[PDB]
Amino acid sequence: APLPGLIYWKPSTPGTRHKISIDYAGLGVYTGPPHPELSAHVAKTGGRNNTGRITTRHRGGGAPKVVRDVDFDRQRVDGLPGVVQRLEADPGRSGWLALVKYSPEGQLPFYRYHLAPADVKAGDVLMSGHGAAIKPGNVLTLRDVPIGVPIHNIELVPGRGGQLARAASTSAVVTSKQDTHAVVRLPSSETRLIDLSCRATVGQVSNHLQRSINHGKAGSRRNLGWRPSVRGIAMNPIDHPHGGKRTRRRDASSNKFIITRAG
RNA sequence: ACGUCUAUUGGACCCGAAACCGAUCGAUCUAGCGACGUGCAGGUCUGACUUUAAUCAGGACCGAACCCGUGUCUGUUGCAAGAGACUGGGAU
Ligand SMILES: [Mg+2]
Ligand SMILES: [Mg+2]
Ligand SMILES: [Mg+2]
Ligand SMILES: [Mg+2]
Repeated sequence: APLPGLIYWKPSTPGTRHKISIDYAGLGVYTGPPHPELSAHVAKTGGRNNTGRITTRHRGGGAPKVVRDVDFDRQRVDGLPGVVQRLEADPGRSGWLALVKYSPEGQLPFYRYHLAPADVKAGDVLMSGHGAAIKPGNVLTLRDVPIGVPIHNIELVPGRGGQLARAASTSAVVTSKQDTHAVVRLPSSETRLIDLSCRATVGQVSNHLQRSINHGKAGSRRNLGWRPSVRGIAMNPIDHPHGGKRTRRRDASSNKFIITRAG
């Protein structure tokens, strides 16, 4: 079944034989480097902490890391009409961002990066507040969003920004409205109670094609900063003992907010 | 008490381990990572863009610079405490 926005690489040689890549014609305005003041150039880490030893394994190498200042709260852009100039594709996240230009009355116009919902066309105007619309890309309080409409970029403690349901093609659903709790189904089929003063970016995150993508060769996934793994049974007993246990911290403070676990 | 001979504690007739415990120095060899910079002759095939036009992709192919070391032979206090010759593998 050919999806429209995927480049189906022809089997010319092994490696590009079973390779599927996302077309940048579906996202027509990705073209352009990251904005020169919304982005910096930070050194890559390689998986090593401040000591210098490896903490996370199988990481390192690849393209120069560029970091983008994505605004996950939209607190200081409340009540401001922001017209989306273009959509951008960052390699650091599964879902892609959306460049938004805000023109306030007393200040010169500026640009901000926010996560892109499914209904951004590089022409839409986004609005955030108590009185905002129900069209996708609006940030509303959990009280102002309906029951059963998909939402994303959810906060846990108000004023912190959006931390929940923000990967590619993911969304959360509000199913109940307890006065201070508001039971919400997180994308792992887990119900969590999120305070009503928290905010939800209404809509659904883009990059649904993320599941259908296929790096056909080791190099294309190695060039993303992923060094090769090694199986446990391929070693001597000193390195690994080769050749069903729940690991969440029990007696935590967040047991009170969850009704069912990740199903 | 002195002298001699044994005995015990001491390293205790002498020489000889593999060791164990601490805390110095070493990534100028080598393994990984990170920052900056540089290099890849000549051709061949396939796909795409634009064409009055001095553009891109493929862990593509043959092949020098370059990287590695498959087989055989030489060498074995050797030219070399791991080299040489000819075949080889990769070379956007
Ligand atoms: Mg005596
Ligand atoms: Mg040192
Ligand atoms: Mg050769
Ligand atoms: Mg050959």
